Order: sequence, then C-alpha cells, then structure tokens
Amino acid sequence: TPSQIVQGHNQVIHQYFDEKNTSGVLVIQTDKKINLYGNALSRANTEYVPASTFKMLNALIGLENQKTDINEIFKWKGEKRSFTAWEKDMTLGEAMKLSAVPVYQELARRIGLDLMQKEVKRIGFGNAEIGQQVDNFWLVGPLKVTPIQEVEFVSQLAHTQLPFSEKVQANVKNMLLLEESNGYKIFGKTGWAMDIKPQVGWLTGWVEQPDGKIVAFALNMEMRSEMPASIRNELLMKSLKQLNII
Ligand SMILES: *C(=O)[C@@H]([C@@H]1NC(C(=O)O)=C(S[C@@H]2CN[C@H](C(=O)N(C)C)C2)[C@@H]1C)[C@@H](C)O
Repeated sequence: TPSQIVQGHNQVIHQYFDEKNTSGVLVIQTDKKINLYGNALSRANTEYVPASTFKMLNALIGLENQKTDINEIFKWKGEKRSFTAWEKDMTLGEAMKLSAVPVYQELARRIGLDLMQKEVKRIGFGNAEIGQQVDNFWLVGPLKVTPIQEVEFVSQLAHTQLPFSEKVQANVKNMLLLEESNGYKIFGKTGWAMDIKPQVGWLTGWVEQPDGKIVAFALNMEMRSEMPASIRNELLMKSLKQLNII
C-alpha cells in the first residue's frame, strides 16, 4: 500500500505562493480571530508601504472633513496619465476601482499636510508617519503598515467601527464592491508599490457571506515587474475557496 500525501488548506496556500516563485501571506479575520496562511508568515507583522490601499483611508478623511463628496466629478485636466483608462473625468468611487492615483493626489492636496498627518495619527494607521510630501507619502514611504494592521483596519470599516461618521464609512464601503454572486459579496482594494525595491502587492478587503457574516482578508506579497496584476486576484480567490470562505 502506497502512502498518500494529505494536504489541507495550510499546505495548499503555502504551495500556491511557491508556484509563483514569490513570498506572500494571506491574513484572515473573522469573529475577532486572525489566522495566517501562505509561504511567508513573517510578512504578516512586517511593515510595508500601503500603496493604493491607502486610498480607502484617503477617501474616509476627505469625505469626513468635507473636502469632497461622493458625487463630485474630478476633472482630467489634460496631462498624460499612466493609463489611458485614467484619462477621463471620474468620481472618487470610479477612481477607487481604477486605482487612479492622480485623483487621490488632488484629494490629498486639498486635505493638506497638517490635517492629513493629524487624521492619520488619530486613526493610528500603521506607523502613522507621512513626512513632508503630501502627494506620495503612501507610495514611497515614509508611511508603512503591516498586513495584520490592514486586516484590522478593513474589518473595522466593514463593521462601521472606525472613528468616522457612519455615512462616510457606508459610502467608502460602497466604492469597494468588487463582485457579487449567489448571495456573497467581495469588497476590496488592490495595491502595487512599483517604485520601491522590493515591490509590494496588496489585496485587502472582506467577504460578506449570504447570512451576513464578514470575513476580512489582507493578501500581501512581493511583486516583480513581469507578473500580471491579476496574480493577486488569482491567489486570493483560490485561497478563499480552499478555506471555504466562498
Ligand atoms: C496603487 O497601488 C498603484 C496602482 N494600483 C494598482 C493596482 O493595485 O491594481 C495599479 S495597476 C492599475 C489597475 N487598473 C489599471 C489597469 O489594470 N489597466 C488600466 C490595464 C492599472 C497601480 C500600480 C499606484 C498607481 O499608486
């Protein structure tokens, strides 16, 4: 009789990251319990630049402090942008889904260095340090955050427990809906810091199950320039299915 290799979700999600030849962690939180999966669990308590995941908090601060509103159309004023898809007028929510950093640079500048630093420290996001450059502090340092801190943050958003008004949290949640099917909803925000070394990739968000239960996640992995951006979505969705969260 031969032996059988028996592999549960822990081994499988470790091997999903090995197959991409990169280092990654998936942090899960539900019912105030956090579990770690992937091939690089020490990443879960390591600080990384948040990159575009910071747009969730930029939006909360800008809406709370009435620097913008959910219907405002941010105009494309004519500079060549990183992607043609960004060369259009769009709302905060559209810019969230596209990760359109020039819209959120305009918003960060309206908020201003002083209010932004005070608000980031009030929330206590990551190392709460934004330095002197108001338009890139989430992209190239000095702001850094761990994957565990991101899962705690996004779980609070999902539960309307951040220290912001309930309407502002509801409105930002609505900007983050990625998919709905069969009574499940997936909400989340991607990020990819391409301008530092090592590059960092994120996908932070939560699943709302058909009975209303919230399962939050933070995927964090080392990226390289030849990977498709969808590698993050692929690894997340395969892992969530292995975990029977979807
Ligand atoms: C934020 O982290 C950066 C941007 N965020 C992402 C991302 O995480 O997906 C990208 S790539 C972006 C995704 N949607 C566009 C697309 O796929 N096409 C138009 C083809 C591009 C950026 C690196 C950064 C800009 O701050």
